[PDB]
Amino acid sequence: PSPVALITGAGSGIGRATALALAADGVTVGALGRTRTEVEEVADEIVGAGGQAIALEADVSDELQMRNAVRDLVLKFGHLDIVVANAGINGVWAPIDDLKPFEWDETIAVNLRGTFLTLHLTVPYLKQRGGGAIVVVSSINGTRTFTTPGATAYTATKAAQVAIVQQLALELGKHHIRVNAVCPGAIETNISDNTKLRHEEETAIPVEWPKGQVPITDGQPGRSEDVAELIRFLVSERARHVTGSPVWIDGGQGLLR
Amino acid sequence: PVALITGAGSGIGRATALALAADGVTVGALGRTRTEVEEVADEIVGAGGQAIALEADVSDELQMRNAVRDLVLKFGHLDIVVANAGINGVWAPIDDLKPFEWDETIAVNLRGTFLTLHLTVPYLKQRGGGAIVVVSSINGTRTFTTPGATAYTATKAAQVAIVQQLALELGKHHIRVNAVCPGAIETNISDNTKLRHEEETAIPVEWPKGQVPITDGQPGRSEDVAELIRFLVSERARHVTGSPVWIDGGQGLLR
Amino acid sequence: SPVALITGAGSGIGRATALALAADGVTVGALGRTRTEVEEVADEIVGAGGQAIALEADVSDELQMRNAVRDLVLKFGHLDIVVANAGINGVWAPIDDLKPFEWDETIAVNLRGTFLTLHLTVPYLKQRGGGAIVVVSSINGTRTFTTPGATAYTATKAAQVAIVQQLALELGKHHIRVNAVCPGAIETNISDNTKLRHEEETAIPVEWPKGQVPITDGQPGRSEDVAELIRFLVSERARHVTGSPVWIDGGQGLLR
Amino acid sequence: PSPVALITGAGSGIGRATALALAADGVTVGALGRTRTEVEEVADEIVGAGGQAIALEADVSDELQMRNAVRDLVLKFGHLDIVVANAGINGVWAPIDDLKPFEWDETIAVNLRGTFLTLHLTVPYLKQRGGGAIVVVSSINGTRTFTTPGATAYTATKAAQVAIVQQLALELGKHHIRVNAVCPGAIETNISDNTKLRHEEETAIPVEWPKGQVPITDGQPGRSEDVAELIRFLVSERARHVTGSPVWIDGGQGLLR
Repeated sequence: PSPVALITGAGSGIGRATALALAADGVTVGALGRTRTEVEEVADEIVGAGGQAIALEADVSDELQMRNAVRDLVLKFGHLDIVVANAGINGVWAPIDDLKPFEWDETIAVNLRGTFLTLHLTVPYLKQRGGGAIVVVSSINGTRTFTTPGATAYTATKAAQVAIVQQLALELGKHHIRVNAVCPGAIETNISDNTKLRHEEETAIPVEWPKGQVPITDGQPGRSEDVAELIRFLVSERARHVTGSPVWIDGGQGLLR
Repeated sequence: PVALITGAGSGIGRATALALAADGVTVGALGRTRTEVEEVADEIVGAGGQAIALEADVSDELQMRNAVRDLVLKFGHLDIVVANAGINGVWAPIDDLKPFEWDETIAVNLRGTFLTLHLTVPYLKQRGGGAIVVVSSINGTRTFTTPGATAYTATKAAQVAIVQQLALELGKHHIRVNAVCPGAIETNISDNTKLRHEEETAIPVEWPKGQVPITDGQPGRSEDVAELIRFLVSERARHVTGSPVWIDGGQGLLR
Repeated sequence: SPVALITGAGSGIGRATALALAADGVTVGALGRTRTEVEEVADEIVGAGGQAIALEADVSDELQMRNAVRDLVLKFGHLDIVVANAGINGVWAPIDDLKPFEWDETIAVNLRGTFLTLHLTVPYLKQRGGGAIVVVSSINGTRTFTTPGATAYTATKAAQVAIVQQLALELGKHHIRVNAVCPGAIETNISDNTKLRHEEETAIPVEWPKGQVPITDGQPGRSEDVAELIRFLVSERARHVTGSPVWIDGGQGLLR
Repeated sequence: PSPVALITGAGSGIGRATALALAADGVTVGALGRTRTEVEEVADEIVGAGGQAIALEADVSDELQMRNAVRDLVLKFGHLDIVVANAGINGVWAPIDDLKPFEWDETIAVNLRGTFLTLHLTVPYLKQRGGGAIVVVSSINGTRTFTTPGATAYTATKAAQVAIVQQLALELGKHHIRVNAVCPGAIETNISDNTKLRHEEETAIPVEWPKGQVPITDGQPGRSEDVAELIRFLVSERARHVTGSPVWIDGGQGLLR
């Protein structure tokens, strides 16, 4: 009765490392991403080590592509058990009056609508399967951290996410669906690191950390496999009493920023 | 002293317009429906103070720009923003909530919050400071049981995040940004004519002594929330910024 | 016209709070560690129009608290308003190096103090048929965790908020509102404490080239500021507010 | 090598489950409790199932006993790597004005002073050893739930515990010590079973849950083995980047109460 997971934003970072992690537990993985070739490459690697995997190309904020990806995946394997809502962008960070409506919309569409679409379309199958496990990947931003220069839209979306998670934990417990949130700090790259960041000087409260600001690793970002490991635990039956909890994975950086 | 208050046709918005006008604050009552805000403006001019009624859908760039331009062109400046406009939208099980229903709750409560702040911050900067309050809820902040209320929960939780980013971003411009978080006001907690399948989503519970401890039973008054906003946009609160405040008579802890 | 007990009233937030509450036709019992100070505020309250009494007592001591609350009901007949506001910073040190008595002392004053202050005043407030309580906490333990070696303090400030919320629900039917106040730096810098050791061992080094109190370009908040909020929270202007924390930090806290 | 753990409250419930869960990954265990015999059978069970354990009798509010127990464990196995501060008592729940100062003192001494003592004594050994992992078992009370009838004193100490965990995550990051808080809901017994509960009708907001108040389990409280599992995850290397975090294990309940 081998378990099935949809993992979004699987083409890289945490999503990718998550996909490997779970494949290694013999979870068969639907790896959905915005770029065919990246998601093909991870599905390949998974099959290369004798796993099961479909690459699914889709834009997470698009209703039709998503329905088509979900239907596709259930058809190939028969059931759905595990969902990781990981797709997100940072989008534009800029002064509240410089951030344009259309660029606000875009961060809301991928990060926020994508979460709604992802769940709406998968919850039916989970309900039918008799239960499963959901994790949505949020952030320290909007939960513990409010300093990332002009990141309001992102922040808004990331706070929304943990709220969705707790609402649904309750809605879905009677259906034996566990819903958790995972909140990373900087993974792989600096917290501030966005090429669509504009006008840092206006938004940043200036600050120097002579000894880094990620205490457990001595200033260094956490790594994709770290988040992977956590999601792997939370989607397993080892976490069978855990629902509607966030879990911060920031090496202490949340408490700092 | 000039205030823009959105969702000002009724409820908290109407009550805040009145309370603030009573402190001598020129009010720009803004709302979905013209006659509602005309009436609130009229009562204010009628009772002594200065006002103007502004008809805009809060999710709409264009109306909002006009609405803001017009308020600034009639009174000179901006000092206070109460971002209050919003909707419950449809509450339904996550699988029954439609994409377009989801989009509409986000459009009004979230995008409308963005736009409201997006357009008023330059004026508050020019004036050299001011006070913002965004009206959230116990939903998304303490309370996660309101049935199928996901989209709404989302927006309310988002707002508090916005408030804290903006408190830090704007502190140096002397703009204070706070979040007010009422429990049930006027109407009770789960009264929404667009609720579907409440059966399937509420976790069944009974409250023999009620679940608003301080008013043992009934919801709070719009004028209550108005009082809080009044305090929070006043000089009495000069050092308060980036704080949420729960006005739920304890209901937030129960639910 | 109603009566309020203010602990820690000899100075700081306490004093400011006694003053502002007077300036509202509120009769104050100023309770402090050291009489010279509290009779000094009480004197200033009287003859400047208002009713007031000074009370000497240590919050962590059962008998004195029982004593002094008795003494304040006798003189004015009732209690309407308690403001629990007495604390020490106490010793801040590495958890490694902080000592049991030092730890113990910060629990006595801040935690046991607050339990006692409410233990012996709730009953009169119920009898009055309702009133208002506010407990003065801190960004420490609520939003802030970098104050070097302040664990003990942080423990008690965090417990205060928990207490507020528990009793807010327990005392709702008695029409007693219960709220928290959580100041950032007031009058003084946030790591300013003469009983702090091994700062460099404990503190994560950080430089704030432009301050870390946004609304003030980096100057600590003022006692009157906090007082004003307390004054709001005890008035009937806030009839519906109970079981809530309110942060008064000028944004620091989102920052520390 | 083989790491050494100190688990306090290892007599029964979560502590005993934890000791066994830890021992199963080959961790050496100092099982510590108030009553010698309870921790004798958890030690003796691990030993002769292959493990290494020793029983440590101590009152967690007493400096000298705690110091000696901690010291014994280091003398026996040479180092300390893991610490699960779990000892705690419900104490007396009563109206605020009914609750006697001495019985207030009792709850603080055991719950709070016992946490300080547990950490103060163990931390030097973790430093010395060059790293390690700590978890304090707090509760949904004081963090999410505030309705447990007149449980003020208890609630107060649990909320302090999670605040300490965060200070200490920051203070000990550079020393490579992770410190997280686990907050279970009801486990083994209902949320409200306390023989020293007193005037519960005067303190409860009356409430009825026709379908129960713990979603993921159709109203039943979680198992000790559940909490142990979380603790096991959090003290291992699968959690290298997690520190400073609460985690709720309440099957939804904390969101209800």
